[PDB]
Amino acid sequence: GLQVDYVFRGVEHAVRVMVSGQVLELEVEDRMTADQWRGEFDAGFIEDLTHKTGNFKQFNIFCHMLESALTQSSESVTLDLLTYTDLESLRLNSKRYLILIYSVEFDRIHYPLPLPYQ
Amino acid sequence: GLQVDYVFRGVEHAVRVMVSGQVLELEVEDRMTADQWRGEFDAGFIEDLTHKTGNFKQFNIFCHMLESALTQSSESVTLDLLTYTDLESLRLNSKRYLILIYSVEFDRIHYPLPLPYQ
Repeated sequence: GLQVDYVFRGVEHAVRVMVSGQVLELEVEDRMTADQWRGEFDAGFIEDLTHKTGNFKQFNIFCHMLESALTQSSESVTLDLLTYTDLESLRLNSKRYLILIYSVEFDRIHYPLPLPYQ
Repeated sequence: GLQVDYVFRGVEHAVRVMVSGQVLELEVEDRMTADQWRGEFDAGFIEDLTHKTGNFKQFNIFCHMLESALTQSSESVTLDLLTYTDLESLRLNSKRYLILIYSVEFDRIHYPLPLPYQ
């Protein structure tokens, strides 16, 4: 597995990704408050997601983009973490949405991954 | 209108593009033989085309990418001109297919524009 510290809106978070076969496991944790948001996504779900943005990606390609954003080893992919306030403005209430932002010359695509609160 | 000389497989061609409202006009000409291939595409057709590749583009964005490839002012878009031999291998007989090749970090997309022989 891969585990990195990543800063979302000033707050360092612990992020864990697990890719095993055709399923993607993701965990975001605020260590100070012990808050955790976790999501499980299979290849079918991911491809439905990327297709809906009009910028399709294979599941294995999406997972690599996700890792490249996390390790900050790629210039076109980045991460953000949105609350429920950010989404209803864009369109419990403890859910978070990890956004994979794909920025290239003629595209800016947002791939949203919903992470229920734990 | 825009008119540039562009080399396809070693042969310099004359290319003319005309964007007027929501229709795209394209002409490729071999001056030595006076051969011309011309295509007319409306915004609806272009968007059906880009959507089918899984990498959607708005009509006005597609036209700009097309011009950037022609003037060679962009690092992600390039052109090629395919005959009917190249396509049946990939899958009258005088038709040509202008391919807009979109190359970014996690995508390589081919947008094919069919140009009937004149």
